[PDB]
Amino acid sequence: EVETFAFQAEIAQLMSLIINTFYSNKEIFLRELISNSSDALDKIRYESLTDPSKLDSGKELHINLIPNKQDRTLTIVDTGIGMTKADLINNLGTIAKSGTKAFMEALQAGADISMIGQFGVGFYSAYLVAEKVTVITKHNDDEQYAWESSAGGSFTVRTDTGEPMGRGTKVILHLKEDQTEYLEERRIKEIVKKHSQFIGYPITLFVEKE
Ligand SMILES: Nc1ncnc2c1ncn2[C@@H]1O[C@H](C(=O)NCCO)[C@@H](O)[C@H]1O
Ligand SMILES: [Mg+2]
Repeated sequence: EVETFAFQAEIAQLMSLIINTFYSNKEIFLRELISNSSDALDKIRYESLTDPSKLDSGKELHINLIPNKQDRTLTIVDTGIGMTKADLINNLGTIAKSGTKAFMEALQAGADISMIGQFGVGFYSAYLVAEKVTVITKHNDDEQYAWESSAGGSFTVRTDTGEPMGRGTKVILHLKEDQTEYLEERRIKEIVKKHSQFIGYPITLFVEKE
């Protein structure tokens, strides 16, 4: 059972800009997704201080980076707080608490796309390198869901079964054909060292089986 939703207009406009603006410094997408994971880990860390049972779904707080050249995917996995179904729909589908409006105004007034994280919309930088993004997520208060969008103004949400996570979020980037550099181990290492070296959780780069 798949539900289809329209992005809020301003989010569709933001996505279109990210997809269509000429901008070569695409590598910042990884910093933005890792920062979102770090925020999610901070949140479950804090909540678990006063309710240790919130870690029954996994004590380890970390980030995994999983390249797969066969599938042309890069996946960013965390064991953070995760998202409920409502969280997915509100947080990824609408302006919500973000600075979407301020960012689009800023770009008209001299800002550039690398500043996207200052405005709380770094997630959408995924579309610098991905033709499709799938978000698998599990919150302690809810079942596992899959959010998906290839932009074009809509996204889908469905329940996700058969491969349960304990808790957290997986952002699966189905890369554009000319963005496969982000599957290369030396490139990923370079970007993590350059932009994410102070993140306060372990970041493990998986090795490919092929
Ligand atoms: N890795 C993640 N884990 C849990 N929640 C996440 C997440 N990445 C993004 N989110 C949620 O979705 C929001 C988000 O990025 N919305 C898109 C920008 O408006 C975050 O503020 C955050 O609430
Ligand atoms: Mg919880």
